[PDB]
Amino acid sequence: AQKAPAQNSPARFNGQAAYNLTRQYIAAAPKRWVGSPGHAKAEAFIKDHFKPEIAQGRFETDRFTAGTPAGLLEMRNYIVRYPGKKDGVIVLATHYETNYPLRDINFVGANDGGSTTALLIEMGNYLRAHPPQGYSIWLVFDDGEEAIQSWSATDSLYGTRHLAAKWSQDGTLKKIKAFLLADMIGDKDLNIDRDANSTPWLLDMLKQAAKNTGHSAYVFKNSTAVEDDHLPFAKRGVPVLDIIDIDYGPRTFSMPDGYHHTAEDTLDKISAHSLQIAGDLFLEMIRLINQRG
Ligand code: NA
Ligand SMILES: [Zn+2]
Repeated sequence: AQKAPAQNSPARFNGQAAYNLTRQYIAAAPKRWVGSPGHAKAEAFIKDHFKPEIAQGRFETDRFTAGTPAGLLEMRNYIVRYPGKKDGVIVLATHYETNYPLRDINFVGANDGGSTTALLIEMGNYLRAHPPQGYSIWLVFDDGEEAIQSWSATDSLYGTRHLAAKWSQDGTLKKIKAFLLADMIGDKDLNIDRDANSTPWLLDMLKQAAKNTGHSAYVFKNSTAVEDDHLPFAKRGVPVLDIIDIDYGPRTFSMPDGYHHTAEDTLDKISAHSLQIAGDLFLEMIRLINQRG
């Protein structure tokens, strides 16, 4: 006996739409540090792109007061739910704000936050049109990922430390099959680093997803270990994967970290081709996680 084979293939992710959304997000809210009017415009942009989910009761605002070196700061995570047909949740996440210490330069985070906020908005468009047939998919737009003063275990990851604690306390973490973080994947010169902090079965699955989507040339050139929004989940036993390109721009004596955290992180540094690859990988990861069961 056997299942009847499916006669239709899934719709493809729209990378050009994700690129256009990045341009629109940067136009609407170029500087987005916590507390600023630009941050509020960024939040309005996200909400304006999830009106159906808001009307359906599938959009959550998770507001909290963070203790930071700059004092008490209000932060807001946003969670958009696409319920599936079986119990269990795949979370896709991105940060959406820009660095507070960079508030007085023209830092707009086009790749760093912008491209992945757009990626997940486009994922919402995709999932609204093509509802998930396996696990639920939840989209997380997290606040306060970047250090308020200087990166450390206490000054970073405010939104995900809060969200991981909230979901631990209420039992939600038990349901998470995988937490998939998108970070800095609009880079015109794209290669996803192999993050040793990510869960091995998810790293192996991303290598398989790249094979399946014809994108092996873009995955795992460099091996490293990344401190990012997946750590508060990983430290509580949640399977995590950081789909990140941390090698952003040419490293030189004067720019030892390339375009990362400089005013050169602009829209001319990202491409629809890279966002297409990223979205293809995310959709294939969802299929493979569903298959793993
Ligand atoms: Na790169
Ligand atoms: Zn950053």
